[PDB]
Amino acid sequence: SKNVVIYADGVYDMLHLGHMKQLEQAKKLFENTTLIVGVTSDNETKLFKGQVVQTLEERTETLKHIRWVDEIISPCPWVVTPEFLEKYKIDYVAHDDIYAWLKRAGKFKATQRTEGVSTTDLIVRILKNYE
Amino acid sequence: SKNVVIYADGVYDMLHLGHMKQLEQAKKLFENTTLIVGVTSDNETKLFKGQVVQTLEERTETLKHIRWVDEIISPCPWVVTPEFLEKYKIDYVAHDDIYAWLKRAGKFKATQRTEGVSTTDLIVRILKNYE
Repeated sequence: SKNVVIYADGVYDMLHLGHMKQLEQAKKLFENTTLIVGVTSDNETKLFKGQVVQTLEERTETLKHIRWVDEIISPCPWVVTPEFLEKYKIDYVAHDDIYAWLKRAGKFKATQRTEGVSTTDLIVRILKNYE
Repeated sequence: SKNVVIYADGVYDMLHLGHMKQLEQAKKLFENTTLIVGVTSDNETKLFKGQVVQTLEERTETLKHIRWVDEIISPCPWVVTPEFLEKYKIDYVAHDDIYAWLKRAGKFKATQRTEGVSTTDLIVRILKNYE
């Protein structure tokens, strides 16, 4: 029906099939969507999450090539606020509590986390050929 | 103007920014294109190229998520033939000789190879934090 604005955020470090399937899921929550993807800054990722392998510019440039991604906010705020949802006219936030206010507003949509061949799975698979 | 059919083939093992930018380049050779991507079989890749880390199904499923990819032939033939170009109505083959017949026919379009953060670059970068 009318176009629905979906917001998903994350680090998207070392993007793999799992992230890709999660972005696809967010994109297909309704039949007509705009999927906005937020990419966290390097410093806030290091402060709150721990290490980050790829810079903001590399993580964002990679997400650009992904079919489901309609718009990117890079860097994105670390914490979603109601003012943020209003400013970008976001209808739903896709994630896989601190998010209780989103559920209270009907704006929380869960995606799944799926398995991908992560970078770690690739290395393990290559190395297993050597004991 | 009229829609132009572009064919690009490869292994697309451990897809990274470099492959992505090359697929983007192929897709944007003309203003209206259909980009067909051929994905080589596991056995022929092992025979002719050497090892392959990801299976055909994993390499193909990853390419599916890439914005520039309009169609995928998986597995694709290892050698492009004129009969293949006719059967799929391919106007141009994008690559980065054995391809002399393609240039003679005006069907050869070069893309670039660019740098991406390959899996090897990622590992090196992570490990450099330890001597």
